[PDB]
Amino acid sequence: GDVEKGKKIFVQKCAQCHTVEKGGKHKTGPNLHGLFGRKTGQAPGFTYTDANKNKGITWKEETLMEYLENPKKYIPGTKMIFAGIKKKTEREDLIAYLKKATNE
Ligand code: HEC
Repeated sequence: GDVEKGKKIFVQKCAQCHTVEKGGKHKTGPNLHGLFGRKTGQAPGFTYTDANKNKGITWKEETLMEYLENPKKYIPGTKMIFAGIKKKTEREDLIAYLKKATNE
């Protein structure tokens, strides 16, 4: 749960299409503020695939751990183009960082 290595993974691997700050803007991928604790496909103003919208699960560490590994497998037909973070640590790191930054 190194929030400090998580941030690197985020910038190196998510920042292209995503913003985590409040008031932050939708890029290719939506803004992730208020992520934790909300259903999938909830960011306002963004245009979700119907999959991402109907997944209907709640984001929190458990569902993230699972999604980051093969997003396409977690939400088949998701417009997000991203293979997944294979190693568990990275995924905990990156989850540590999002729990933090999408809530601050
Ligand atoms: C651009 C090519 C992306 C990269 C790199 C990452 N994500 Fe993304 N993300 C992208 C899109 C276009 C979408 C919506 C896709 C759809 O089918 O609707 C998403 C969605 C997410 C979500 C969904 C959450 C929700 O509100 O439903 C999450 C939690 C998410 N993305 C996180 C995430 C992380 C942590 C990434 C880095 C490893 C990452 N994404 C990469 C576009 C792109």
